[PDB]
Amino acid sequence: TLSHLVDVVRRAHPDVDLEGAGVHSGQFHDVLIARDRVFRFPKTAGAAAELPGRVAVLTAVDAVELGVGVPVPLSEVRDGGPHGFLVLSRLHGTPLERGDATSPEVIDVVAAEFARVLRAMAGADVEKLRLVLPVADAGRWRGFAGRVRATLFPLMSEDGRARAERELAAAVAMDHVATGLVHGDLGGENVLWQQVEELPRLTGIVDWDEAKVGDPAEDLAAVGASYGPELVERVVALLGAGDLWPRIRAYQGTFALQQALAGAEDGDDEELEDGLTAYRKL
Repeated sequence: TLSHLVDVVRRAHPDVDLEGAGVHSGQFHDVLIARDRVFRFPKTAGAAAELPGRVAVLTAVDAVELGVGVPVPLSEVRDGGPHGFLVLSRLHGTPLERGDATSPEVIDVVAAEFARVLRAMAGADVEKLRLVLPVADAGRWRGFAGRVRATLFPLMSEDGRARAERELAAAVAMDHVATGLVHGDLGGENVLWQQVEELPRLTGIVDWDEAKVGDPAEDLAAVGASYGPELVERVVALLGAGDLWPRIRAYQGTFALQQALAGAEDGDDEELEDGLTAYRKL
């Protein structure tokens, strides 16, 4: 097929060199990663409704004015190829390694790069975002707990189950907050940085698949898990978000179960095993 998809790209985008071009497939989508450009090709008539969804999410997030790049639709969605395609900008930069992020001469700059984005996200017009983006569901953690018990509890030690029930409970116990833009997966791999005159600059954020109107504590939890307490304390201090700590820890206590449940539901055995290590001694 990919020579057809390449045929579609060469026909629509004659300039694009597919020699040494990234390729990421699936049951859902083929993606050609060119130099300046990404091409998403749905595989079924159903997955094609993703394309306007991706446009609408990226357009709404762009309209918030985060102060950092997000992928831009470079074309309209087109009905070329079997089920249509979308051309997005490619953002440049690299994830910050935890040791680079936390050096004493950069940790203040890194904290403020996270803070200025998170502040703009927390301050988004949620009345506008709610017409386009998903909204955090108040029942979300009760549902998640049901699935973790159905799917993962059998594979656990008794101690594993006791530990999981406490972590699931801290999440179910949170009152519902839907006051801001939430990226929803703001681990370090999704945040791109460049050295700008010898100091880190947060230049782009990618992978807006889980974006929603939600709780700003959820993205602080992810920053904390990727970079550790020294960085997230500085981000929280700068934002004046010290009231959020109990919610931040409740999100973080769910990250291994989130990983394990995803592993099971997605057939990724490494994620399932890695997620479950704290929940079985055997």
